[PDB]
Amino acid sequence: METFAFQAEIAQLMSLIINTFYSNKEIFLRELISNSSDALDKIRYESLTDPSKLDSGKELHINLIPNKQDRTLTIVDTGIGMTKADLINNLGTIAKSGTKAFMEALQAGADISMIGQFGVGFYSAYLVAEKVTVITKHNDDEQYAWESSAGGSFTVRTDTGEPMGRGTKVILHLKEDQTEYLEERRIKEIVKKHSQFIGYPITLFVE
Ligand SMILES: O=C1c2ccccc2-c2c1cccc2-c1nc2cnccc2[nH]1
Repeated sequence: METFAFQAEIAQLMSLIINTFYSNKEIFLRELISNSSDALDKIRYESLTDPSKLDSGKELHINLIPNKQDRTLTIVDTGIGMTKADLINNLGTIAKSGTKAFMEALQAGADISMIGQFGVGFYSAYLVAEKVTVITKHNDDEQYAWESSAGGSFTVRTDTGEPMGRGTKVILHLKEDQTEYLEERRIKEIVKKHSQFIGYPITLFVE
């Protein structure tokens, strides 16, 4: 396991998301489903030029998996996935520029719910999660786990868990007071409100 320091801007945004009083937390799910939809659009479009890009799995879908025992909500997609260079380097560049634009928009009066317009909607996960684990597999790299509890740090390691084929899993280790996001009725309500027109099947698993 390798440990990395967040740069100052994204660290400040993570603190803002964790510390600011903001009741409309449910938008995290819309943001993660939108990210999954974008990752699925990316592999689908690349497959139109190279169909062998789907040799790692033809199915293009999004699954929402609650686990009350573990207190986790997992968003799984079979999208393009992320390489190690995406996790450490490329997304660090995006996190910096998107945070600077979002902070400029917030100081002006924008709402936390607009985070996805700045390309950093992933970070809305910290509205509900004390820790986020991202398991990912891109066709051109190995399976990796990125993880952070906001210490000013994150970790990256090769993942020895169940092999994924291709795509990303975002595991939300929920805060103690955010267990409503494990309830079937609550998840169904949020998906219907914010994500009813996503162009991939969204399966809400139950227990
Ligand atoms: O979906 C996203 C996402 C969306 C937008 C920005 C970053 C991420 C992101 C994501 C998933 C896994 C890791 C990162 C990530 N944030 C970083 C911050 N500083 C250094 C490396 C980093 N890598």
